[PDB]
Formats: sequence, structure tokens, C-alpha cells
Amino acid sequence: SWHRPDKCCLGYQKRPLPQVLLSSWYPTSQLCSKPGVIFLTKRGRQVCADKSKDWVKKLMQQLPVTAR
Amino acid sequence: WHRPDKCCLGYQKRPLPQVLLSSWYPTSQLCSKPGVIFLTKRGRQVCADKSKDWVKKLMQQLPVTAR
Repeated sequence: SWHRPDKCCLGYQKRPLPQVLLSSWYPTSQLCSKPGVIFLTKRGRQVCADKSKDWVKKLMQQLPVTAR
Repeated sequence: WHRPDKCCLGYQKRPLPQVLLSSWYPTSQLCSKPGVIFLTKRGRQVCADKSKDWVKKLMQQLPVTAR
């Protein structure tokens, strides 16, 4: 019964992330506990970030959104 | 690094027949809504409200998913 669980960010990446290590990103549902975006590194790791921080907003602009 | 965690934003309304389920798993207490995730025999993941009795019953009948 496709009602699948969603990816939410319970914690945030503190240190800014170097763009050369990221591939894309995608927002998490608004229904999640806290607002957040998930960054996909080129290695395939998912990383949670606070969309309120200026450094993450820069990353959201420079990087494309994940196809999925 | 902070990986995202699985949270239930929606619930399974109609009770699920235990015969279609393999196990279940709890979600973080830090998620907006309390919930549990059931893994169907076919390997799918269904979200459910651990508040409902039919859900509590399955939690006891079924083993915890070995994740």
C-alpha cells in the first residue's frame, strides 16, 4: 500500500560544504519537522542542510535539483 | 555528516493483513508524527500510526525489521 515514509532532516550539517563535492539537491517535504534540503554528493551520500543559511541558499542556486 | 531520516508524514488508513507483512520498524521520536514502518513480504515500506490498536497488535505479532 504505497504510503511510503518520507526523508526528513532531524539534524543539520554545520560546516559549509564544498560545491566540488556535490551533484545536486532536493527539498524535503514541508510536512517535515523542520525545513531542510538534502544535498547529494558525487559519491552518493545524502546530506541535510538548513535552507535558512546563506551558504546553503548559494548551493541551491549553483546546483541543479535532483531528477527524482 | 547528517543523513536524512525516515519519517511518516502520512498513515495507512485501512488495517493491513498480517499475512502481507514481514516486520516493522520504529521512526525517530524527533519526527513530526509518531509512527512505525511496516515492511511487506514483497519488500515495500508502509507507514502506519502506532496510536491505532490494529497497529499495536501487528507490532506484537511481527518481529522488528532487522535493519
